[PDB]
Amino acid sequence: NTVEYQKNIDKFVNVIQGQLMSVSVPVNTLVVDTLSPTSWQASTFFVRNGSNPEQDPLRNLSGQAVTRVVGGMSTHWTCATPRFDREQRP
Amino acid sequence: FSYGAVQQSIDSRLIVDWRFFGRTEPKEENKLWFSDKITDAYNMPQPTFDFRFPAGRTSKEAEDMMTDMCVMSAKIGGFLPGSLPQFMEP
Amino acid sequence: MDIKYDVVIVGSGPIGCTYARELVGAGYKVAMFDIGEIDSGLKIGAHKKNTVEYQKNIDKFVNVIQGQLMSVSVPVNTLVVDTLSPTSWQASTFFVRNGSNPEQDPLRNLSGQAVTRVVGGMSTHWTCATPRFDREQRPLLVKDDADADDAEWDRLYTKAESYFQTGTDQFKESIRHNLVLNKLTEEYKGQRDFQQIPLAATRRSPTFVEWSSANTVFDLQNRPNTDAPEERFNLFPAVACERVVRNALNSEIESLHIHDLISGDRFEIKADVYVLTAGAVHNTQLLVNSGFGQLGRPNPANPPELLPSLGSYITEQSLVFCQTVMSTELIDSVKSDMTIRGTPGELTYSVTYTPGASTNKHPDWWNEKVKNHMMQHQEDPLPIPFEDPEPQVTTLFQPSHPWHTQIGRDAFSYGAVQQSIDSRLIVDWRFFGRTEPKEENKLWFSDKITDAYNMPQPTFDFRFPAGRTSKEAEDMMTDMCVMSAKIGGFLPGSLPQFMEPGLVLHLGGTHRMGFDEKEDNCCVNTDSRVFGFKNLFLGGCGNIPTAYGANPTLTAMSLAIKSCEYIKQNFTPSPF
Amino acid sequence: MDIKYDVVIVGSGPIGCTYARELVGAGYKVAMFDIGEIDSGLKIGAHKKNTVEYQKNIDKFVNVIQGQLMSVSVPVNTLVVDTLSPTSWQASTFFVRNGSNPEQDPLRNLSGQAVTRVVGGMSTHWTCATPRFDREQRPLLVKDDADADDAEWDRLYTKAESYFQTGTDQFKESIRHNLVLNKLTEEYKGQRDFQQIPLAATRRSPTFVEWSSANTVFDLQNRPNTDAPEERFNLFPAVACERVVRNALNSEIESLHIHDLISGDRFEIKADVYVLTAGAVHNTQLLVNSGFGQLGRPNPANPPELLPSLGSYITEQSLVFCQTVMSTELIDSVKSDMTIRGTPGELTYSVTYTPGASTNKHPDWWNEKVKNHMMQHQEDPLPIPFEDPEPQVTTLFQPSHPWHTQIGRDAFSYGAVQQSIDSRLIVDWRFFGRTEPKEENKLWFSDKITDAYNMPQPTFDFRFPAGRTSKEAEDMMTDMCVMSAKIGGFLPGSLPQFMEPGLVLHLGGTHRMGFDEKEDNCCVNTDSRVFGFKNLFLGGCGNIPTAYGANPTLTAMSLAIKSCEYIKQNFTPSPF
Ligand SMILES: *Cc1cc2c(cc1C)Nc1c([nH]c(=O)[nH]c1=O)N2C[C@H](O)[C@H](O)[C@H](O)COP(=O)(O)OP(=O)(O)OC[C@H]1O[C@@H](n2cnc3c(N)ncnc32)[C@H](O)[C@@H]1O
Ligand SMILES: *Cc1cc2c(cc1C)Nc1c([nH]c(=O)[nH]c1=O)N2C[C@H](O)[C@H](O)[C@H](O)COP(=O)(O)OP(=O)(O)OC[C@H]1O[C@@H](n2cnc3c(N)ncnc32)[C@H](O)[C@@H]1O
Ligand SMILES: *Cc1cc2c(cc1C)Nc1c([nH]c(=O)[nH]c1=O)N2C[C@H](O)[C@H](O)[C@H](O)COP(=O)(O)OP(=O)(O)OC[C@H]1O[C@@H](n2cnc3c(N)ncnc32)[C@H](O)[C@@H]1O
Ligand SMILES: OC[C@H]1O[C@H](O)[C@H](F)[C@@H](O)[C@H]1O
Ligand SMILES: OC[C@H]1O[C@H](O)[C@H](F)[C@@H](O)[C@H]1O
Repeated sequence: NTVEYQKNIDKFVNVIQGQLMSVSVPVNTLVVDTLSPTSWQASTFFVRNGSNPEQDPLRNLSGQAVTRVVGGMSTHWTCATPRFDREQRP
Repeated sequence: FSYGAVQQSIDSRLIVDWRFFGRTEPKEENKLWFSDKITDAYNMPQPTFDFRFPAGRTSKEAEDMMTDMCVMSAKIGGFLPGSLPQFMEP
Repeated sequence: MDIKYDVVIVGSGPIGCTYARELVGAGYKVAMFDIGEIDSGLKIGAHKKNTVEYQKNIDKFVNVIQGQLMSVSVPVNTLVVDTLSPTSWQASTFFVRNGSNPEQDPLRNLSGQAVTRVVGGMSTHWTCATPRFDREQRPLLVKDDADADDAEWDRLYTKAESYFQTGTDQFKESIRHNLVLNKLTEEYKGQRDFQQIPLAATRRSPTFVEWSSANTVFDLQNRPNTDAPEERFNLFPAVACERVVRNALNSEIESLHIHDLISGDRFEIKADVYVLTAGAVHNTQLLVNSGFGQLGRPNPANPPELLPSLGSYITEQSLVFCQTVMSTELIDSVKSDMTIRGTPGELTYSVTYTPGASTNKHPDWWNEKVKNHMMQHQEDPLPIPFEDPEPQVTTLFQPSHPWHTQIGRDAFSYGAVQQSIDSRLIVDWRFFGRTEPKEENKLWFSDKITDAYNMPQPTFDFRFPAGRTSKEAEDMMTDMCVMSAKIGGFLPGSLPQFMEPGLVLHLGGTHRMGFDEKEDNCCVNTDSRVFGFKNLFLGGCGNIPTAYGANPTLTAMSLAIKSCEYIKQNFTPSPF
Repeated sequence: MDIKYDVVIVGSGPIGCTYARELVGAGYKVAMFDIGEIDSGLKIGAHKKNTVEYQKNIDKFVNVIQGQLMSVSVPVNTLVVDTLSPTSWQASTFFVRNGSNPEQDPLRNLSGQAVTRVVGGMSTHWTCATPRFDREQRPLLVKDDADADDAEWDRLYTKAESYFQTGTDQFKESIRHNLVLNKLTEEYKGQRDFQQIPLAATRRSPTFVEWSSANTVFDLQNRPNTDAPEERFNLFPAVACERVVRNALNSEIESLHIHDLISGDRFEIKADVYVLTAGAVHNTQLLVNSGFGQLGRPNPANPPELLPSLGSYITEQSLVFCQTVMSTELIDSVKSDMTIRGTPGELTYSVTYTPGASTNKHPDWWNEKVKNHMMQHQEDPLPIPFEDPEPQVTTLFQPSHPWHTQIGRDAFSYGAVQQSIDSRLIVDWRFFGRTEPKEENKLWFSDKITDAYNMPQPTFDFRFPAGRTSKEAEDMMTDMCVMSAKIGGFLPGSLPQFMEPGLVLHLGGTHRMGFDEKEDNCCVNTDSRVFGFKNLFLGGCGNIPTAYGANPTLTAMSLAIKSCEYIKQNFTPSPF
């Protein structure tokens, strides 16, 4: 709800991304084998960069994230508010 | 909440997005749990997921849902290269 | 090299080779020239995928295809690179760089169109799918008599299928192939028919297929030789054919002008009969360089003298593509006859079936393969044997689904190939649309710009026609989405998409056939003879004047067979 | 195929072919087997880049290279794909998929190592750089007499250069080549020397180079033939050589076991002399499959019986790469002798020079080329002619810069090629480091896992050594940054980087040479004879036991020449 974001709405994705903090990131196993020989080089895929060694990467909700700001996720959300029909509703 | 570098090539007036959202059967085995050793950024038990989309109706519906988006979106225009039909990160 | 031949053939692709097979066989003294060189091994013009190594590493063959597809027309590049160092030489304009074609509008191109200049042409790398066209896609050879027209095509297609060794059962023993084929049959029960793609190929073993090519049609060995002591054939590679010379009457060709690329020398060659099978693009180039049609940017106020339809009414097919990952239901079905006891990896583990058990869903051969894989590779989570061949499935074009389809695993992959997902789970989907011929869709050649061989540069002016062509193309995409979903979800990175215009390499109608030059807007008659000329014949997919979706080569060959009938009936071979 | 030959050679690459040239020539009855097939045209084993089409489209040749580099050892993939549809079959583990090697640690691999199985081996696609090694990079052939050692290498290298037709002036008439060469000479005045890369090649015209290959060394035609009526040679492609058979003494080989890949049959072949030139990887594979060294994961507590250094002390070079965009100063220098009057595109426009003018910075030939380009292409903003050949520049390895360098434009590009920036402005930079031999750096072969030819799967255990190897590699990167800057800024998308370990394909020391098996930790003597064996010889870069930075093939050939001296002095050819 700023005049600037509604004149440049293509930029708002960046606001959303900057307050979605991933819930559970598995241990990374990407091979980087083009480091210079002088650089410190891992022998294992050890727990690095806030990854969660408990998480199976194949049984995750990798895209799950949280927002810690006053107003929560409603400071960035799409504002769609449908009712549930009987079939979806407790 | 765009999911890729946004297109500049094609006029924005021509672009329409399609998001279809499936329902997921509740199953006991699909879990959110918290580590007794690992902690998050606020020194609280680290969240860990053990999740797969259920077999059966959840999965059949999800794939029928993809097909439905293909069929319906075609009534309005062809896919935008770089935003082809896809499932998003769980 | 002689002065004088009975017949000269320009190009050694499978269509050139149809002409050689027929005319060498009928006793003519034949010379064939190709701009490209012999580079397929000792079998000249053969398929490059017929090595033991490529069939053990088929994922690498895409690189062979890419290394001999040379783009037809590349527009001027306008990409901004603004991170050069300040010291580097930096353009002020987007000037004509790197062999781009300044005549080409980037928005009306067939960017994916490419050519192959090697002995055997494109048949040294092609997929080998050879469907017949049904009536709806096919030009008439007989007017006003459909059963007679049908009979003639059946005669010609039967012969063409023998020359190519087309068959429909080389993949019958593949689990994956049958898995897919049977699922689709069952889902479209009473609506559509599925079968193996007709493939020009002979299986040599469970792990090796001898894919057909130009060599299969005609082995391209110089004659006479021991096997053919009364035949006369010479193949001259690395010779660029530049021009056919018209007499003043425009009733006969008098010579073929050639440039020997090794010596640099230019010559002329005399023959009774001239046959141009240089490809849909390069036939048209040679003709335009010879005074047929119009050179340069089209100018409707300056009408061409000869063959005014040349280069117009061009067609190229729309192509949609995706891959899928086999469904869990389908995979579990492969092993539905197995009784499993114990835990894989253990001494007690047992996978069994009964050979003949009435309630078995699969043949014993299939259950044997599955049992053995599962017991011999108890670390592998899939029931499909490692060397199981790929599916080769189609539902052929029909009025209700007016596209051709090829479902399986094509060597010509379009992205870095996936290593993450097991290859046994992957199935490719290609659906091919038909394109209405329209006068305004053109291939033309620059009067100023030249290509790598110093010939007039090819330029496209093409858009998919509005109307049925476009409606069908988009219905075709939807159809692939709907059908592919019956087998499994899309493979991330191979999502449904249209391919670059012309990547498909099914260009037609650049020198099209018809009964009457004026009424049918065409260049050659149903014997493939150029109107007005006694002794000039065109062969190839440029001859096809209709909107077709199936792969055109078998059709083009069938037309060349008919052309060769005319030649044999109208020209006498020299004495030996 | 006969029962019995004088000499059998395993592999048809340029090292196999050195053995054939020497021994066929000396009158031996020779059989040569290759696992791969003839696929280079009628000149068997020749360079695939010697077609008119590839030299008109050299940007496409990378695809030919890629299509015959088959990775040696691919670790198990662990990429997460979590956007599959819920219906697709989805793995629970990262299981052994798609021909990966479960023995391979992904963090101690030569991931870029690959092999080529075609007649002529890697010499059908290689760059053709053939530098000599200076003393610092080179194994001793004479102990305790440096001038004598120098003399012997010079004798052998001179011969090897003739077999390959090495020269240093094929690019002397290139503006770009000279532009670069001269600038570097001037900037490192009195510090370093620059020259043309020595290249195994003969220029045939201003636009065509006949690149050397195995065919150049030996034409690979079966003999006797008309040209060589008293020679005896047979080449058997599509034959996998599996094992050499040792006698019980471990003093002689008694047969070579082979698998004919077309028939599927296995045979044995008897010869007086056995030569293995299968490549640095596959020589070691064949040996290990024959009871030399140790099969399986290394086990220092179970010492091998024979050749305990086999597969250890392996070396592979570090490789750094970038491209640049020619500086504005350099480009303007090309045309510094021209007087320009008027505006390009106009009737008055004039570019002139004086042919001999004392103050001219360039030779008349150069100024003629530049004047003509500028007047004939007044729409082009550059002074460099379109068909100007690429630079081919080096400063060879010296103690003060202990790397080899190649500056110009290599066919083996490493990314989608740029179309945006004019190709005339682009120069590539490759700097090649030397790697200390260390016992712990290993190539070994699985006792369980097999490759595509049912042979023990190759597995690497490699890291660049700490110490000098690593310090030098990083100084080498810095050196490329510093030197390349003298010519122009980096090309976006080709920024300075180390390449994937082993992409360089300069693997050495897998069956290394020395004077004494124990003291020098080696497998073959300075005649390339396997210790203890009367009639088994190894050829190839696996023989090289030192840390070298220059391209190894000419060195390996020089060693094979010396090996063939021994063979000629110690074995009598059968009667004809
Ligand atoms: C991010 C996002 C979210 C939604 C949409 C799209 C985008 C990209 N679109 C959308 C949504 N929902 C709809 O119904 N329709 C739409 O079109 N989005 C989801 C929606 O945004 C959420 O469902 C909604 O906010 C949930 O409300 P809530 O239950 O109030 O929860 P919040 O996460 O918003 O706020 C919680 C709040 O608590 C704080 N916090 C977290 N942990 C603690 C602890 N330990 N102590 C104290 N406070 C805590 C957070 O900081 C947060 O502010
Ligand atoms: C590349 C490709 C092509 C096909 C398939 C897939 C791939 C990736 N798959 C395929 C095809 N067609 C089918 O029916 N089904 C399949 O599954 N492909 C198309 C097919 O490959 C072509 O339709 C067929 O070869 C055409 O045959 P042709 O008319 O004989 O033409 P070619 O292009 O093969 O050969 C022409 C020949 O002429 C030479 N040439 C060109 N210009 C000149 C000049 N001026 N002088 C002398 N010679 C010339 C070429 O060098 C070439 O060899
Ligand atoms: C691919 C590559 C290679 C080189 C350059 C660049 C490119 C991209 N550039 C280059 C090289 N070397 C130089 O000195 N300077 C250059 O500028 N390249 C390396 C060079 O290409 C190799 O060093 C050289 O060929 C090695 O020669 P060789 O020892 O003869 O080995 P090859 O690998 O060429 O040939 C071996 C041969 O044996 C066959 N084979 C393999 N295993 C078997 C079995 N079991 N039985 C039978 N035959 C077997 C292969 O098929 C192969 O043909
Ligand atoms: O990708 C282009 C190719 O796709 C498939 O292999 C077809 F069979 C070919 O005919 C060609 O269209
Ligand atoms: O990229 C790998 C290649 O780079 C260059 O062409 C070298 F000359 C080759 O020897 C090889 O190392």
